Amino acid sequence: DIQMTQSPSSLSASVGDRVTITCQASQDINNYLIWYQQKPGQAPKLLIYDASTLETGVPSRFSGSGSGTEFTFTISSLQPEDLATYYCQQYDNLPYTFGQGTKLEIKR
Amino acid sequence: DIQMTQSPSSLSASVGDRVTITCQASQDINNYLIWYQQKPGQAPKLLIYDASTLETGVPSRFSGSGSGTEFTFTISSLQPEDLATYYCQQYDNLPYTFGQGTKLEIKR
Repeated sequence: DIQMTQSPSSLSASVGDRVTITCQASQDINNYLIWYQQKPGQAPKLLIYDASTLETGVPSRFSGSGSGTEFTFTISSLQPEDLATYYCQQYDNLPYTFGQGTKLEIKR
Repeated sequence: DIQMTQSPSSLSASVGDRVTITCQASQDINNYLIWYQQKPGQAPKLLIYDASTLETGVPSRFSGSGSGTEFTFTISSLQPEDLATYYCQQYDNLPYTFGQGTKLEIKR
């Protein structure tokens, strides 16, 4: 099965700060990677898919770029509403796993 | 977009009590449905995939059956650690949505 390794374990960014998260798949999934934002209390929201493309409604602050194994998630500008746990999931091969490794916090 | 509707909105069951959940897809997904359980503290864990196929390490107490639009998830015997938020997600057509329409509670 494909492992979703997300790094770093946790990084904190203040409102206005730039965030870069990296998710690595165990096996290359071509480009089929999805990014979600997990807020405690609600289900995770699909934020980015196809390792690059933003879903309709997703702010331009988020950007994803990657392919196969390396996936880079970047928040160009942290906003208070963007505070959550982040993860990546691959839909190329079953079973599907969500990245368990990245927590986003706000500095200050 | 395929909207995943899980029902009922919330139900409580006691350890040993049966739980019947149903997830309905907006549009057919053949059988490409996955069930996850989100236990407080951890990321969503895949419990059942391809609608009816049990993940390795999943007791037969949990069962899922259905196709396309109607998917049924039944817990034959509620367990203490298996108290969680249940949801369903489809990977047939983007965007992929989680059907977060069900919250599980334990009676007593």
